[PDB]
Amino acid sequence: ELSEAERKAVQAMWARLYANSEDVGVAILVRFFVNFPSAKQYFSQFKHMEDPLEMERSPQLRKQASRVMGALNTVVENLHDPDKVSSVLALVGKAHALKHKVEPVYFKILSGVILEVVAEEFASDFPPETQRAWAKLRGLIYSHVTAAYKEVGW
Amino acid sequence: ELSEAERKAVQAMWARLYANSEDVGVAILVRFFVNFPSAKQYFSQFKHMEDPLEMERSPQLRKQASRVMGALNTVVENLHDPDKVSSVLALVGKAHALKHKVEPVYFKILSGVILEVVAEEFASDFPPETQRAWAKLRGLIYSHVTAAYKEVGW
Ligand code: HEM
Ligand code: HEM
Ligand SMILES: [C-]#N
Ligand SMILES: [C-]#N
Repeated sequence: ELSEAERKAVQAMWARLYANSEDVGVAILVRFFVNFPSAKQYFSQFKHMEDPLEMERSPQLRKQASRVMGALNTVVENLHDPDKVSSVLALVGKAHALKHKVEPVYFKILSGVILEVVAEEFASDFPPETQRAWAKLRGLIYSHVTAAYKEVGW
Repeated sequence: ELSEAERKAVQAMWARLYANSEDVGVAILVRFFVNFPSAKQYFSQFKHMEDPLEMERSPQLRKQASRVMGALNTVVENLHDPDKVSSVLALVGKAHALKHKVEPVYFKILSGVILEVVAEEFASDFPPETQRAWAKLRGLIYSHVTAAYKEVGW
């Protein structure tokens, strides 16, 4: 869990990010699929795409970006309610294990990608205090998602 | 395995990286450790470094960077001799499996990082025919390292 200052520093960041949630989610997923093509495999929509400029344009990927961003949104907006953050990531985890059958490690890879993009987008307003704050939310998603994978028996 | 055209493409690309192997290896390791803090954990000598400027400047992180580029150069310089590269990568696999006790997925994460660092530094000499070529070398490396981990029973 986080403080009130770390929570506020993360939400202020996410405030800007989510202003153009579509164009940010897309930069994230395109980099995820370019730098880790093994991640595409899980996606019947994208598994046959190699051109990154083709991914930027594709409507289904934009539909997928929104979907991730929006779920992340519910987490960031509820960091004050640890019963809410728990319950949301429980659901994301379980569904990714049971329906999507995704190897839990990719959540770690995706996280790092989210850091790289955020670090480029917001270089001039990403001080040490905010980096650590963001590292704390990363660890939070990861250990809640992995407990769901454990709970379901992976 | 790569064709004669794909081999030369990788080599012409690698000749540019390796012209300043220290600087490039350092750039790679630093991003690796920042976006994947859990990779740091493995290194007794770096697990407590947090400031990226502090890393660039440390002689020991420089030395480790020259060790990676050093080994990679031997793979790349020998891409005509597949028994040769098969041997080097298996040696690298078994060492990291048995002596360093590094989990094998970290090799995929590092390559991903190598691709993003190369894209940033050498955009001008990284056209789609080379992107495509480099991606095959990556798949070679990984499956020869996966095989090394399996041969040893991980
Ligand atoms: C921050 C972490 C993540 C969040 C919040 C997230 C969110 C979502 C949401 C909300 C959906 C749609 C609802 C559903 O069917 O479950 C979805 C679908 C999906 N997710 Fe994720 N996701 C995350 C990470 C990942 C990762 C790392 C992968 C593996 C590459 C992945 C693979 C998939 C797949 C294959 C689908 C189905 C897409 C389809 O309908 O074809 N997710 N995700
Ligand atoms: C194919 C890419 C890689 C190459 C060419 C490479 C090369 C090397 C070399 C030459 C050494 C020193 C000699 C030795 O003991 O083998 C070394 C040490 C080491 N490597 Fe790697 N490595 C690679 C990937 C990785 C990855 C992905 C990790 C994950 C964290 C890793 C972790 C380590 C550790 C913990 C050591 C020992 C550190 C020490 O000297 O105290 N390596 N590597
Ligand atoms: C991922 N969606
Ligand atoms: C790895 N050094």
